[PDB]
Amino acid sequence: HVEVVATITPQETLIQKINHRIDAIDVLELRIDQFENVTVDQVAEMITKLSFKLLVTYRTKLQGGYGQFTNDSYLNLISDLANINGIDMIDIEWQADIDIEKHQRIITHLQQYNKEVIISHHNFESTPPLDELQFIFFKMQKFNPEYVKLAVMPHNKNDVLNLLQAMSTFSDTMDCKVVGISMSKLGLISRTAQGVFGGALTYGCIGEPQAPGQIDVTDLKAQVTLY
Amino acid sequence: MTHVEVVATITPQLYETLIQKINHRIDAIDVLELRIDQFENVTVDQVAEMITKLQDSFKLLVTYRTKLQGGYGQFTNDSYLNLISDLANINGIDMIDIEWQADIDIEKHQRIITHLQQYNKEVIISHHNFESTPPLDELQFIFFKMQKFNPEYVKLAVMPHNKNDVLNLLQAMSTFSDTMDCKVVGISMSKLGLISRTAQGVFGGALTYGCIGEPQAPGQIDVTDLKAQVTLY
Repeated sequence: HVEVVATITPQETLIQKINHRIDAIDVLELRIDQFENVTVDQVAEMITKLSFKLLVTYRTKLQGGYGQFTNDSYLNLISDLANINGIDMIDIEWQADIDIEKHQRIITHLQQYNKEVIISHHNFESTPPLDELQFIFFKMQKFNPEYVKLAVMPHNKNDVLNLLQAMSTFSDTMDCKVVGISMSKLGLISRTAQGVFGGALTYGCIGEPQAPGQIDVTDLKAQVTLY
Repeated sequence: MTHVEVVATITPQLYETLIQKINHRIDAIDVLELRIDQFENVTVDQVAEMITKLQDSFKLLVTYRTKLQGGYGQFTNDSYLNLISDLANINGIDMIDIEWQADIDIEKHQRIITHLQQYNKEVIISHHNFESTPPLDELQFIFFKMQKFNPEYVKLAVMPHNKNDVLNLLQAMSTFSDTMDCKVVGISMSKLGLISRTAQGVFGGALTYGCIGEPQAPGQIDVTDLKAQVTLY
């Protein structure tokens, strides 16, 4: 079934709002890229301050995030994140010009620490043709991660169906979990009916949308319950 | 977002709660669909009395669904077309539903449709397949032939067996929407196809069907919730 993720970007009242939606949350995603000079120590201090799996995500500015870290400092942060026991899922970004081996090295390491890995790719500018979508999913699942995630910006209805078709076909073949997101309200359907098409994770918000098209996890939960 | 119209399907008998249930949902109903195939020997006079018995807040759609298309209507193909054709004399009707299928007398069908339209009636040509969902190309072809009669709406309901069947139905309707100068209604039945009913407006659909009490077709939900769903997308 589809798990509902609540995306947060902290730095108490937020704990007030979380426990409020505790029944709508299967996964809490602690975005950390919004802190300057983040350390695993700081992260670990935040987590210990928090029924749902815990996902830790560092989104590079080069992918819609606010994170300003080199490929090396970023990669090492991902690897170090593995030490925190309270972390169940870690998000590592993908991009063709990536140092494959190194990535595969960092991923196997995270899994060695029993962390669920989510290889992700974002494109806030447009939605690649179906074949390219299916392809990007392919490259990302080559590192045999727990989840493959692909968020893309639609410009028309077909961009939405294409994202849906790609994820659907994928969930029908691969032994890997898939996460497809067509951003904006135009793509809201990808978020609410994610389970219908084989999707394993759907992201909502805890107040204000953390990404284009997200709705409150309380509503998102109600929706996922319908389909 | 979107401008889809929510339709409420009812299948009453010749003979109050109902009329009250309808008024309790007046803000969720853009169109009231009065099915009439559930009437043994239903007559145009009987229907007209029911229509009068029903407001000004919504359009009136009368639909005789033949058994060969998942309905209860057992009327011959001739008693059918004469019934469909005589529904034009009823002033209270805004929309009429006429069925389409491969083995149709094209000429005869066009005559009835032109007739209904000349009587100021919007026509909804529909096709139902409760068995499966033809391939994408097939779906599009079905929409292509139905719009050949130049109705106000083309409606195609199919039964999915997988995710692709749902995507094809959605694709066919969306492509029809970007090109044809005619309103389309695409429905992928059962729970598997529910997304087609709720996000109907996102992909070009003009109508989405719901119920007041129990589902009148596989996949329907209350019009109040459907209304809320259409408002969300």
